[PDB]
Amino acid sequence: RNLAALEAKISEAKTKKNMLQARAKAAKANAELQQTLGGLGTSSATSA
Amino acid sequence: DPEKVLEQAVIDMQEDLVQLRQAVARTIAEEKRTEQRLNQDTQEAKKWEDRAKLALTNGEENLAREALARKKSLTDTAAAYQTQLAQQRTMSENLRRNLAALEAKISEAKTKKNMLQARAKAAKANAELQQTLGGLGTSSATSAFERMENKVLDMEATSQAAGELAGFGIENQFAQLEASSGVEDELAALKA
Repeated sequence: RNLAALEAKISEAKTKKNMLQARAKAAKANAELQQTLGGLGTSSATSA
Repeated sequence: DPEKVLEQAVIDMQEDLVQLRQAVARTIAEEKRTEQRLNQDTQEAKKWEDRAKLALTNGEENLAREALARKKSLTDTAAAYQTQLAQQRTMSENLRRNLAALEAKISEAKTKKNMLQARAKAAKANAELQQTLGGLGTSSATSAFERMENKVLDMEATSQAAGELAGFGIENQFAQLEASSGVEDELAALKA
């Protein structure tokens, strides 16, 4: 019974962390795309 | 270690049961030898009685009484060896009963300790399995999740910093884009 509970805890913890890491990486990638789409070189164009 | 001490006690008991086997075997030989002595003394007592019968047949009562005095000495010596033998018989049975009790005590003590050691080892093995099934790495997993949560809070703080900064003209440009989309819908209605 301890082994069955241990395997369940390991499996759930591993898969939950893996999908959380994947979604966190996707979320920060989208945030950097929106930030870089905002942060255009408008001051350099204005200086020209 | 108590397991090494009780194993040494069982080894010492193997030496003791060999010493008691020797003491029994010696006592068995002493009873058999004193039986042999009294048996041959009583056969010599018969020879001296027959020597007396020969003397009486010849009329020599002097030699007959002398031969009967050898008979008396031999039968009294055989009675002394029977008395000595009675002490050997009781000692032989005492050592026999002590050996039977000793072997029973050794056998029971050895097997009871062996099964107690086996059950104690199985019990502590199960206790360590239940302890290790409880004692999982949950603090290390939580520390990894806390590092990811700190990076999520950095993205929330970055989103708050962008949200306070990003007040721009572009919202009025989106109202002009929606007006231009309305002109394309009016051109579509004209085409229809």
